[PDB]
Amino acid sequence: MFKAVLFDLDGVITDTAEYHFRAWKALAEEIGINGVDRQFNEQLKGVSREDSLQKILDLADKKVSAEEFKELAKRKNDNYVKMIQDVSPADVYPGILQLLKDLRSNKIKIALASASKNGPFLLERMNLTGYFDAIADPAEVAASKPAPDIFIAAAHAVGVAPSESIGLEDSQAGIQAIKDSGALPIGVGRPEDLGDDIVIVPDTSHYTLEFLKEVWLQ
Ligand SMILES: O=P(O)(O)O[C@@H]1O[C@H](CO)[C@@H](O)[C@H](O)[C@H]1O
Ligand code: BEF
Ligand SMILES: [Mg+2]
Ligand code: NA
Ligand code: NA
Repeated sequence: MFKAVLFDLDGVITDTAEYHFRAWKALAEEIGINGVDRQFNEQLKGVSREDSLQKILDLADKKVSAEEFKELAKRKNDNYVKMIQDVSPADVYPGILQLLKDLRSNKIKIALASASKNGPFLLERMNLTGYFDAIADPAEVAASKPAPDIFIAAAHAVGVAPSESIGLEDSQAGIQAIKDSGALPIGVGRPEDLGDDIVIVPDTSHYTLEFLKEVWLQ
């Protein structure tokens, strides 16, 4: 049986992928880049703050100074952090709280494997911190998603091999990171976005311990 579940945060635990999208789009448009639409944003889900800004600048083949790059990333983060102040337990996605409870009852470790430096704050907003055995700090890894490092780190932090773990993700970059870690990915979203080569569920209510078992048994 699997011994850990490695949770992405944004778009898996709660709807904060939507807020990242809205904040990046606002930022892009301030600098005259209009290509950050929902389709493009699939390339930003699960990607670090700095890598995200760089992808936006590349979309338009735009160079900015190092000083401006720093200011832009800070501006978007400040906006995003204001947006999320009112996140509460009511914003936890369906099925997620009950999954955490069921995992703990079955002695399955729970680790966060988010690309976001805002992860700990969000878990606190949602009263979820006590469910997590570890949080892999995305600032500690040498390589961010789609590199597997964050998922490997999350597994190691709870004393479990990646190959005995399930990873839950909503993003192209994160699915690739899970694959390359050795963990088993179960995506949430559209196969049109995430691929037809892993198990994908349409919404998080499908993330039950019963289903994770159904999938692991195969
Ligand atoms: O700015 P943060 O909260 O540190 O982090 C990151 O930026 C990306 C922007 O695309 C999001 O998609 C990530 O999921 C979120 O971790
Ligand atoms: F979207 Be995850 F929190 F990197
Ligand atoms: Mg995500
Ligand atoms: Na449930
Ligand atoms: Na139950």
